[PDB]
Amino acid sequence: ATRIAILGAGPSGMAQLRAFQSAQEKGAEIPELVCFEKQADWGGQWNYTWRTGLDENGEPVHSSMYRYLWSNGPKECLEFADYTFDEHFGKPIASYPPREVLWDYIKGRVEKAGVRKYIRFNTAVRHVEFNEDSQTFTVTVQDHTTDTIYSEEFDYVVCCTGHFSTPYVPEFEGFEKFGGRILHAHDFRDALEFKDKTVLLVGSSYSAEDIGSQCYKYGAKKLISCYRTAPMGYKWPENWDERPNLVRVDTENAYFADGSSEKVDAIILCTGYIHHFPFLNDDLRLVTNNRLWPLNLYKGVVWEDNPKFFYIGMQDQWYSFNMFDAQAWYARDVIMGRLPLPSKEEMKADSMAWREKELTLVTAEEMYTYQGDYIQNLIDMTDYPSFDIPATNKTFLEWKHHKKENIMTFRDHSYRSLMTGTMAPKHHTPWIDALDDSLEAYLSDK
Amino acid sequence: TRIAILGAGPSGMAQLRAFQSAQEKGAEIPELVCFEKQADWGGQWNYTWRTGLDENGEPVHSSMYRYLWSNGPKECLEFADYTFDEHFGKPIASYPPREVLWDYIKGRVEKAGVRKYIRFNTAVRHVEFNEDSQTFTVTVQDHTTDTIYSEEFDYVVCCTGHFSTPYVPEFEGFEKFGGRILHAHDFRDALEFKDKTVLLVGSSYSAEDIGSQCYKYGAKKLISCYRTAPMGYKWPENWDERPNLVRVDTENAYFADGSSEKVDAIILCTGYIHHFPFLNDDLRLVTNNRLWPLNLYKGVVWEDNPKFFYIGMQDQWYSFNMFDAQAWYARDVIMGRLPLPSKEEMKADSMAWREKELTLVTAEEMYTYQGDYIQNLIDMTDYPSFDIPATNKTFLEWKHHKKENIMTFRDHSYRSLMTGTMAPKHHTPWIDALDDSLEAYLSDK
Ligand SMILES: Cc1cc2nc3c(=O)[nH]c(=O)nc-3n(C[C@H](O)[C@H](O)[C@H](O)COP(=O)(O)OP(=O)(O)OC[C@H]3O[C@@H](n4cnc5c(N)ncnc54)[C@H](O)[C@@H]3O)c2cc1C
Repeated sequence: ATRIAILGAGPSGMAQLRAFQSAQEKGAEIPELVCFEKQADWGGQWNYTWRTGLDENGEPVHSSMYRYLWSNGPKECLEFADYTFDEHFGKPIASYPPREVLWDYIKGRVEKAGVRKYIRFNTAVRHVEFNEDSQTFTVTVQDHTTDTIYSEEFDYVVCCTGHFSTPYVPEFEGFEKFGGRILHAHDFRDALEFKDKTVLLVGSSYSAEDIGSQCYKYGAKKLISCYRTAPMGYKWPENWDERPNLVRVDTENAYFADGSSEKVDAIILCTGYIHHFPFLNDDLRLVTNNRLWPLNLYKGVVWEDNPKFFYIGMQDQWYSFNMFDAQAWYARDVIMGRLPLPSKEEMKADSMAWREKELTLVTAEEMYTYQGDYIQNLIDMTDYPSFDIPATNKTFLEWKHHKKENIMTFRDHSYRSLMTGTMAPKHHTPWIDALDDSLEAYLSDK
Repeated sequence: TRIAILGAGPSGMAQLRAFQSAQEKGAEIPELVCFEKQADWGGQWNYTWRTGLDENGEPVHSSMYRYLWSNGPKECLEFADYTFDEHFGKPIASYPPREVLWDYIKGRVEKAGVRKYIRFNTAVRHVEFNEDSQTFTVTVQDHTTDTIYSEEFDYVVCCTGHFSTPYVPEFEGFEKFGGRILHAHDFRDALEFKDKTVLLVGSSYSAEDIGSQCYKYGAKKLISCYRTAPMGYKWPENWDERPNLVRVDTENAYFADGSSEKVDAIILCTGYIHHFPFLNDDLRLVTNNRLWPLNLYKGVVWEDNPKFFYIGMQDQWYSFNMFDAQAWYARDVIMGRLPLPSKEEMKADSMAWREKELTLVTAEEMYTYQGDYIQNLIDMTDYPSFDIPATNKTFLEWKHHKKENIMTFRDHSYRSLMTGTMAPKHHTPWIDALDDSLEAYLSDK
């Protein structure tokens, strides 16, 4: 029988399992599946941990997610086309659910799919090697439950290990002398730790504004955002200052290209992440900056130097969960022989055409629309439930407008589901006052 | 032949120095390549502000923190081939700060001229033994070029340490605790805990000292809980000893006796695991931290593959002089100077050492054991013999001074066992010596 290795059981790994299960449910014969996951449970980023740095087994802590994290875009923009919010929750819910609520949702799909049986948890992928003599992959893993290292043979490999977990952490002059905490966004966990404190937020990557917003919400004395890029455009609260790039620090103070100086209690480097695959040699290893179109990926999924190796979710993310679905459905159909691949030259030429287009994008609206077009291209090739992508783009547009109107209240807005048409109700508590982040409090009418 | 040395900490440096000394005496030495993931040598001694993952996404290696001073008497770590009198040109106190000790460590290794063998910013990804060619393939990631390459080697000496990958147990309610939870490995600056109540869990390597640093730099209260036997130390007024932790909530810690207390931060001083992600089970050492790990002939030679070597993998009562003794021995085995017995005979010898290890109860017995182990290694090579029995006695003096007063043991002086020099009293008592710089230590203050 054909054997598939799925690396990671986050949203992308779960999507790959769901894809194969969906084909089987429709009556098709699917290959044997093995999914490796270093954590004790599925959900990837969405599986919260108090741990930072290295985990219970000495593996790098994967999740970058923090307490009180809520959906950053409308839930309506990440809804599964094959498993709606209506089906899972049985009632309408607001448009920006807390982490635990969205975790419950993504788990619900694969729980009902019955795919947990394919996953080996607490198992870290150590190496993937392609054997030219057999046309198969040797995947070496460390099972931390047995404390054993073993390897198995696989015909295809799908890498779903994410790219928002290995931090890019630049040093600034004086960091060794600084008296307060220095952490990366990746280590940020509890905004309460910074109550009545002055927090310096360095950079403009994914979590810069939200981490600042959490610190604000949970009672930080002052926030300072310093970054090299163009103004974020947002009207910050009274106790929140903006600065140009940080230059140096001392024992207590930060110094900027401004010439200005200020006392800071903690520094949070919101400087992003690197694509990091220590289990892969250079023949298979994706090397790219975070962007909408990394090269060497045919249809953004197929590794062009070895078309039996696949990557899911390695692009920067406006769309997320239903993008991973589109990708997983495509990867499944290629593996199952339903979508034969063109030549290596033909693959590269297609990938370059998408790259050329990527380089022309100049607005946020053009960016998510480009990703929408990419997803539309993927779903047209498979049996993934068709959904309204132009209407999803307009929801993103509305979300963008809401952030412009007020950066602290954008999460209080409601949107129409594009799968069911369900109009999300107003939440029972404004975001700024909703200090309890639990699933229980969110789903309760109070 | 070609040798791969994994890591350029004290152990990797010891292995390099072993070969260079053999060459200095007129012998023909194998080709040496040392792989080190950090930007410079020193291992633990290369302090960093960084925690968790480094600039390249590799686990941060050093566990060392600001204000760290020598653990025991410097006289007990003093190099058998390079004295403190040689390096500093003057007598200094018995417990030098990290920077001062590092100056001393780097002084010997710079003199040896072994830096040329080391490839820095380079992380070892995999080591695999090839049965067909009887050689090792070492796969490596050069972070300067961001390229992964492999090279062939005849022998491999693993010096990657065992105090860097933390054992981090979970307690009930950790998910909801409102304060910082960190491992000793993540501890950097005691000033972060000024005016705060700190809970220290466990009794591993840095438990006592981390609490002492927090105390010295202005922590409000300190609470210690552990599973091992109490030492009966005379802790300060704001230092509290409790039964072991069972539970936490949003801001309180709950203990076995039923008592509770508000805590601002929790530091898990719970030790480390032997973790070698670059090795498969054929070469991979599996052991708890102890004086005699199994499968290591003379504590060094991997018994399932005698061409693989481990340095410094034992628990460290002795440190630098042990790595030297081990490195000199590994060198002599690699060079064919010392023939190895059979696998069956190697394992029998290891069992005898293990059975002896299991009889040990007191600190004195454990020092003597490790001292005996080191003497055995030195007897087989040309490494200069040193006064082990008197070193044991100096260790026990230190232990006696810790029992007299845990906060002032660093103010005591001890006699050098290499030169006979009695260490002078430091110009500033430990509790008042807030500056940890080399400049402030060596000058008149
Ligand atoms: C702080 C933060 C907030 C975010 N907020 C949102 C949001 O609000 N809305 C949204 O749509 N998206 C958000 N995202 C984007 C996020 O990337 C996606 O939502 C989603 O989690 C991506 O899923 P994934 O499976 O591709 O990767 P991940 O979720 O990161 O999952 C990867 C999985 O692979 C496993 N793995 C990695 N290496 C190994 C190994 N060597 N061996 C075994 N297993 C391994 C990991 O344990 C993990 O389970 C956020 C991301 C971050 C970092």
